[PDB]
Amino acid sequence: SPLKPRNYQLELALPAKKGKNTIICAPTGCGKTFVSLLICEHHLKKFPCGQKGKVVFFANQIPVYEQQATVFSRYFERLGYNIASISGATSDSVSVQHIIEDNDIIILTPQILVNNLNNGAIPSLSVFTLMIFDECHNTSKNHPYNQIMFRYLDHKLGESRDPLPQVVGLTASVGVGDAKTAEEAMQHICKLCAALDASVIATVRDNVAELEQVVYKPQKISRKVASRTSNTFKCIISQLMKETEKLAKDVSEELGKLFQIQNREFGTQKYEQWIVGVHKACSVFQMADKEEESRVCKALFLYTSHLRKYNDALIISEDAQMTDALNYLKAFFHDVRETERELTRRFEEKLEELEKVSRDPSNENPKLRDLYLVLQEEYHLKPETKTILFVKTRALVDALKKWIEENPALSFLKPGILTGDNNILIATSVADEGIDIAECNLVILYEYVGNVIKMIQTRGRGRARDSKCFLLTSSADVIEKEKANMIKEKIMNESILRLQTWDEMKFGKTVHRIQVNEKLLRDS
Ligand SMILES: Nc1ncnc2c1ncn2[C@@H]1O[C@H](COP(=O)(O)OP(=O)(O)NP(=O)(O)O)[C@@H](O)[C@H]1O
Repeated sequence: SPLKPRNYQLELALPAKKGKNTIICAPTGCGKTFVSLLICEHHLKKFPCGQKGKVVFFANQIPVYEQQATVFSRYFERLGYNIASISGATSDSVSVQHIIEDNDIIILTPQILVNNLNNGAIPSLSVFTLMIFDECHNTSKNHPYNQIMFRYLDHKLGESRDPLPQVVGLTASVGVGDAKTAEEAMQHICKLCAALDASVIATVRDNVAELEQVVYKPQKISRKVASRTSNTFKCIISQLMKETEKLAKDVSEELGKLFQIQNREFGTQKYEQWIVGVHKACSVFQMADKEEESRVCKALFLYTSHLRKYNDALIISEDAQMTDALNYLKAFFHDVRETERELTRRFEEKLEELEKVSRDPSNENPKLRDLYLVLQEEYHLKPETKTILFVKTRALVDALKKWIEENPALSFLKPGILTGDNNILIATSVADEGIDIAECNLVILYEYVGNVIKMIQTRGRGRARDSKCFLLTSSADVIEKEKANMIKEKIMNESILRLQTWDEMKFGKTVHRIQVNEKLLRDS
């Protein structure tokens, strides 16, 4: 049995079901493909005896193409519709023309259709009754989408009496181009609507709460936070890491080459990725001498295991306390218990100095001080605040929890680790788990870099009472990007709301004037 549509899905689909050329603008994750399934089904059922609709669906990316092809065939083939998909994988050895003739829904990469319009294989877009453009914000410049639309519009603004298909675009963002004001952003959006001959921009307006149970992005308030003026722990550990890398790179010339790779600085997620890469290269490594293959790989796995621990401790020192970074290392080296004994005593030779720098009060992490300031402010204003604190890595979770537990100035916090009484839960990225922030009053992104964090809100408390989100970062770059993106999104949303308020004749005339201008340019 078939999925029940969400209400906001019906809401988005409705204008297209009424036959209007529509741009559906809805967030990543809310299931626009399913909305397009609803539109296509309704569309095809419109036709009376004898008549048959014919839908073309354009995919912009190969992986997405394959997925859509599968979704559409799975859903419609069962109902006895002819469904086909074709891309460059097969286009040069089949008759696109006959595939279009034989099918009710065709999933295509667009260049294929462009090629077959240009050689007359498909003499006219009139053969389609509905065209769906995924990622439709791409209908610009000289993209294949725009090239298809040029023909559609030449036909529309010309003297032919042959009908044109309905056009529906899907996108997560109509975008704003280089607009800085609502005036310019509205112009940009009207030009995209002109490009796709759209008369409606459909967004979720009536069923927002239901949407937000599926995908939700809160407003972020960014705050610049201090960071270390020096890191002696990091200098020492970095030296251990260089020694270790020398040892590792020399195991095998062939695998040695992997250490040539640059843009993998100590104490970063890039370094961790590089390590994953090394383990990967090892997994498929082969020599004729199998015992030696085994020796090389065992060696590399040992060395890299250590490097990974070091890299993690560096990150811990970066965002949290040196002592907890050091404990992380001590725990590892104890737990592992001979290259191993050597590496172990190489670490042990630094222990006294490491302990020294870690115990030095002047090595308190100033970033933690700013985190403290934020926490103290918010709990001072609202003592019953519940908080979710996101950090960069799994090891940082334990380090932050320890910091809170040992800090008498944070006596108001009872920390716990997010599972998937406590007033603050600590977590790192773990997709594709959606976090429900309808619980908490405060979300803190603490120097958070990595995979985006998928959030939902299972209920609303009013916008004033919905959870706050702070982005704490030491990067001026990140703060500037956040600010710019916030402006873009504001002007885009206000522009859309305005356009949605417009009289249909006003909108139609505005769009038509744009289309006339663009065609006049192209024709010359
Ligand atoms: N009404 C629904 N009931 C149950 N599952 C749904 C419904 N709508 C969508 N889904 C599922 O949610 C998943 C969405 O995956 P996704 O890659 O995001 O799809 P998409 O529609 O192509 N792109 P997007 O709009 O960004 O979500 C799919 O597995 C859908 O089947």
